This record gives sequence, C-alpha cells and structure tokens, in this order.
Amino acid sequence: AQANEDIVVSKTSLWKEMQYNRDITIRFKFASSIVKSGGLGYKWSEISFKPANYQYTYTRDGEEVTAHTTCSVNGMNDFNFNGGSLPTDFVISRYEVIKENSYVYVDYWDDSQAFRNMVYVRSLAANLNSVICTGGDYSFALPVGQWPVMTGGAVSLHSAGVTLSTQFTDFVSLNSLRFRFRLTVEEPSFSITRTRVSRLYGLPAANPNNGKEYYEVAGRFSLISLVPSNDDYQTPITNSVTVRQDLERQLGELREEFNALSQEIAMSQLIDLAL
Amino acid sequence: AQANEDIVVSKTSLWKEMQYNRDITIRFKFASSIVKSGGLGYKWSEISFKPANYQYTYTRDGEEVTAHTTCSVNGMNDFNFNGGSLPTDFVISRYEVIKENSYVYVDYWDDSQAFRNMVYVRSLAANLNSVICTGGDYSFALPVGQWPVMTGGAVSLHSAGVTLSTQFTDFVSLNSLRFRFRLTVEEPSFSITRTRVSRLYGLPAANPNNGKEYYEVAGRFSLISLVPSNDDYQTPITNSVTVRQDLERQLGELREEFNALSQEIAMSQLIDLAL
Amino acid sequence: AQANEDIVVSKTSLWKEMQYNRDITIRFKFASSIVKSGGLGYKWSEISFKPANYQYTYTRDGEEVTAHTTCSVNGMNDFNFNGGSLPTDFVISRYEVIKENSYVYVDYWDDSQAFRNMVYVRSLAANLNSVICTGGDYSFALPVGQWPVMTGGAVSLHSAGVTLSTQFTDFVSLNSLRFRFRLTVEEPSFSITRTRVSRLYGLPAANPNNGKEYYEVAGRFSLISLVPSNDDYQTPITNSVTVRQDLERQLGELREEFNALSQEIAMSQLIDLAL
Repeated sequence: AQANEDIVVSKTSLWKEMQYNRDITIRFKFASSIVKSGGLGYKWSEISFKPANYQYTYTRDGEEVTAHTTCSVNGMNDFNFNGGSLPTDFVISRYEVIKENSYVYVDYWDDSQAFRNMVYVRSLAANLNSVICTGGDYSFALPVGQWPVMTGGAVSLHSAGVTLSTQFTDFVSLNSLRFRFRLTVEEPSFSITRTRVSRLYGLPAANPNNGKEYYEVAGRFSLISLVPSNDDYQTPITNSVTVRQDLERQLGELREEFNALSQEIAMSQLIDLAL
Repeated sequence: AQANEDIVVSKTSLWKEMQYNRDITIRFKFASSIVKSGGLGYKWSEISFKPANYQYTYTRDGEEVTAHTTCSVNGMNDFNFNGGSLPTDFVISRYEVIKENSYVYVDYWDDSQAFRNMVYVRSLAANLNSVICTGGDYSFALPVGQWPVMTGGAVSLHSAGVTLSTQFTDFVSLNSLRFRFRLTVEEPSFSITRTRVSRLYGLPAANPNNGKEYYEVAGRFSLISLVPSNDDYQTPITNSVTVRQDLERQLGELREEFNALSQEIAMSQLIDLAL
Repeated sequence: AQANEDIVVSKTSLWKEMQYNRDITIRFKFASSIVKSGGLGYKWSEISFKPANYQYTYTRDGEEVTAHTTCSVNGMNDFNFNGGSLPTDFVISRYEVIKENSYVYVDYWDDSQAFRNMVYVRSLAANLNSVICTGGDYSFALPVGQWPVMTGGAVSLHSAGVTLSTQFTDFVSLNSLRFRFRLTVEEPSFSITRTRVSRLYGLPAANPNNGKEYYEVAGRFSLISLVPSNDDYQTPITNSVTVRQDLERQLGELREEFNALSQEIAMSQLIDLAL
C-alpha cells in the first residue's frame, strides 16, 4: 500500500465513505504576548502565550502540498516574581510556564483531498514522533541599570490523542485535525540571570522558538470521512471577518482620549517652553 | 413515550433522519461591560452588555449531562444622564437598558446525542416557562464624595420563537439551539440613588445578575436532524482562534505609545525629586 | 426557461442536487481605519482598510429579498510621506492604496433558497459587469496650520473568478459566495492638497466611498448544491461570539492604567488652582 493511499469503504449515489492514510510534516511555532506596565519600565504586566498560525509549503513524493498549522497551549501554570514595591525594582506580575499538567494543541490542515470537504470523521488515529522544545533568551530591556535575561528551558513533547478542530483566522476557516501533545520536563532549566531565581523546570513564554523558524515533527494519520461522490464539490474556506466591532469602538474611543491627553501634555510642555 | 427519547424516522445507506425530544435546564447568565472615561472619575463612557458564556454540568434522570449556554441581548435602549459639562459632576454618557422593544437571545448546547452532528434541523419547537430577572446593586466608585449606587429594575422574560445558532469561542465552536425571549416591565423600577431620576421601568446593564451565579429556566425541545447512521462520526468542536490580528497590532502600538508617554511623565515627575 | 430557476438535476432518499441560477444586486461598501498618533496631532500612524459589512433589502421581480454583503481588500500597497522629523510637520507613517497587483473580495449572501443550506457547491460560475470606485475628500484635522485634504483617486473594478467563503460577524454566520475583482487604474489620480505629492494613481484608503451610501454592481450566478430533499431543514446562521477574551483583558488593563494616569495628571493640574 502507498504511503498516501485513498480508498473507498462504501459508496451510495451522492455520498461515499472515503478512507485516507497519509504522511504529514507538522511545522508549527509558538508565539508570545508581552505586555509591559507603565511608569518607568521596571514592571511587566503579562508574559503569556498567543495561538499562532503558520502556513508553509512542503514537498510530498513528487507533489507540492501547501499546509496551514496553528499552535496553542492549555493548562499552563502562572508564576510571578516581585522583588519590591518601589518603581525601581524589576517585577513581573504574571508569566506563563509549561509542565506535565499542561498540554500543547496543534491544529493541522493541507490542500490535499483529505481536507477538501471534511466535516465528518471516524476511525481516527495517528502515529507521531516526539520532539524537544527548547526556550530561548529574552533580554528584559530595563530603562536603566542591569539587563536580566530569561534564558533556558527545555521540555519534550510526546504524542497523545487526536481529535478534530476548526482553525479560525481573518483569511481562511479550516476544518482541521487536532493533534495533542503532553510534556515531560527535560534537564535544561530556565533561569532569570542577575536575579534570585534558577533551577526550575519548564519552558518560558517569552522566546519559546529559540530563534527558530518553526518546530518540525513528522507524522501519519488515518481516517474515514464523508465526501460527495462527485469529485467537484467545494466547502467554503476563505473568510471576511468583522467580529468585535464593540472592541474596535472601545479602542477608537481610547485612542481619541489618549490623543487628547498627549495633546494636553505636549501643550503644557510647549507653554512651559515658550518664554 | 419517554422524556428523553431517540427515534429514527427514516434511514438511508449512510445518513438517517432521527427525532430528538428532550428536557433541558437552561442555566444562563448575563455579563456587563463598564468603561470609565479618564480625567478625574466622575465621567463614564459606556455601560453595556457583552455576550456571556457559562458552561456547567447538571443531572438528568440518572445521567450527568454537561451543558454550555451563552446569553446576549439585542435592541436595547441607550439612555444617558448628564448633570453638567464640568469635571466634577456625575455623568454617564450612555448606558443600556432592556425593555419590551428589545429581545434576549440564549444559545444552548449539551453533550448528548441531539447535538453531536447537528447541522440540519426541522420541526423545531420548544415549550419554555417564563421567569423574572432583577437588577443588581452597582456602587459607582467615585474618586471623592458620596457613592451613587444603581439599584433596582425587574423584567419578566417571556418565551418566544426558537431557532438555531452557533456559539463560537476561543476554545470551542458549537452548533447550538437559540431560544428567543421577549420582555415585559414589572413593578420594581431601577434608579440611581442621590440623583433626580426614578420610577422608570427596565433592567439596568450595570449588574443584571443580582449577584446570582446564574438564572435558571426549564424547558423542552423537539426536533428532527440529519445524522450519519454510523454513530461514530464527530463534527469539529474545538478551535484555535487568531481573529482580529490587525486589532492585536493596533493594541500593541497603543501600548507602546502609552508606555512611552508614561515614561516621559514619570521622568518629568522624577527630575523634580532630586534636591 | 427562467431568470431565477431552481432545477433538480438529481435526487435520492434524503439528499438531492439542485441547480440554482439567479440574478443579484451586489451593493457593497468600503471602510477605512484612520489611526492618529499621539503628540500634537501632525503625525498619523496608519490609514488602513477594514472588512466592511453592509446589509440591505432589495426588490426582485415581485419578490422582496434581504441581502448581506461584506467587502474586503488584499494585496494593498503601503505608501508613506514624511515632511520632517519635527512634531510640527504633517507626516503620514502609512496609508494604504489599491492598484493592479491587488484584488478586491466581495462576499455576498441572500435569504433565498440557494443559500439556506449551501455547504457544498460545484459548477460555480458568474457573469459580472464592471463599475467605477472613486475616492472622496478626507480633510486632516490639523490643530493649527493649513488643512491638507486627501482627494481624488479612481479605479475600475473588473470581474474575476468566483469561489465560496464564510462571512463571520458578531451576529450572523453566512456560507456566502465570494466574487473577486481585479483592478485597472483610471485617469483621476489621488492627491493630498497643499503638499508635494500629486499625479500618482490608485485609490485612497481615507474616503473610498466618495460620500456614497454604497457601490452597486449587478450580477448573475449559477451553481449546483447538495440540499436535503425535505425543503424544511435550516442551517445555523445567528451567533453569539466571545472571541479574544485575552484581548479584552489586555484592553481592560490598559484602560485601568490609562485612567490612573489621567487621574494623576488631572490632580497635578488641579492642585495649582488653589489661591
């Protein structure tokens, strides 16, 4: 049997149960959200994860296959480090770490025949190989003084159950395959340099990629889906999203008031610099 | 005939028409969005509603059924109250109130068989019982002076038409059932203490829940859906959302601007503290 | 024959293949996002496009049909204009323009039968006529100085391929038809007045509607869709979205910090009015 088979286990007039058994190259990537509190610059608000899309195009056995992957994390632990109540001590209100109790979700999609009209799926199963995700080096750019660097962190992702999901984005909506990963803490630990914290396992949520373009893991998946017998039917993929108009309005009002305040401030500095 | 039946009104080679007639306990909940303008703290920008999720797990007749509800409002009336044009007068540029002209929407979903692959439905109907919803007690936190409190408001929710809908979220996407509700004013009227306004009907948007963990209304729904005869197919439920990336970018630019302005202000405040 | 046909090209127990061929009135609309940087008010951070919803109701040949149209743009170029490094020169960090290399997407939907349970489509085609899109006059509200006005700009929208799409919103979710448009620059150019920029082509992202209520283009489409033979099945349309809760949380922290800073500024300014 080919590595990229496609078989029919039942076929009525309009519908047909098509089996698919195919190899895949999941190339995903974390993405971090860094919110820094105001004042001088010595207090950071959040260092968390954001679901991250990554579209690529790889080579199958004489075919070019475009893909779309989306990495997310669930059940992460919220740590924090506060060394003083004054505006000049380095503090991080809340930063996220990954351990055993957390999980790493990866939605995957391709331009192949398996994902063209997939809305129903049974007999789902996959053979995935394990990889090692290592964190990088994030230099907290303080206004003045020293520059602590959050450096280190290694954690091994192991295959787990598989499910379905939907990758929503501002361009495409994809009925996609959801691969789960569990975590086993590894030897390289992450530590904030020039600080009283070190030798704690996990992965940091500042620079997980470690300056990499992606994390690669190869796999195979096997399912049975409902596809119309005619191989010309198409399910809507693209999107045109206008969600959270109330949020857009809130942001517009905030920008208006912020421009008014900055105007008032620079006017106070202009009158105080017009002698 | 049972209360939670499951019938097969037809069956083809792959698909099947199934009828589902089931009892439900809609435990829903509102959620308010408050926005406080800058300046001193006597001026409020908006007090509105937001679509509010609530997931839970209730006992059926010997089954534990996990449920998921999402409330929302439409056609609400935007009242205002301005005591003057000064920084020190209490003013609320806009706050939302629920009345007869408006409608309340409640999306409902469960982990039962009626919802697993529900994409098509007909003969939809439900017999819901009416309830009462009373407003809360929201104490406007003013910087200095007395503390006005929005207190009162009671409206009875009457059952109306039933339809389908979709509960999108950052975790799950659900093909759900949409109960509609109309409103009738009641005797308890809402009013702001220490203010020249009172004896006006409706339900405030500051605290509708009245501190209740949820509002509860029982119901029953009967319908007929198209499901695959093989009860192993699964429709995609989970999500990994990255919608409004342009909005994320705008928020990042606004954070950068506000951090730079706060750093400027803090430096200008600290230069005067070196004597 | 008919202009609004509905044919049955095949039929089985529960499903069927229907062919719909209908005339339509695509009344779409552009929308701009004008972000103004802080400071004094001479510096503009960005002027971009945003996907624009517009819903209406128009008269077919004795039928009154409700419709919904969502415009978007893709591949738009980013131009910039800096007059100096000072706070007092009129600078536009970025404004978006449309040209040949770019494309305009229009997702279209009606309440007619062709869209009631459309999830699968084949033999999709369309005949569209060309229209003209022209820019208005966006006067930049400079606090002091002259008044630059971005004016002009005209482009011819020529039809292109048709596909499927999904219009998502905070209210409705529509499995819609995606008409694509390619562009050819016209003679009327866009120019900012009292400024050293003119005789450059494209469409300004400032006021693309030209003060109009919509841009109307007639059309006709033909397709072949899979529908339940029982013409009573309904697919979920309405929504209740709670997406980007983390973004809402970041915006709320931003608002709290901004209110605290504004309170500090206002107390600092009020303490100097006690004589």
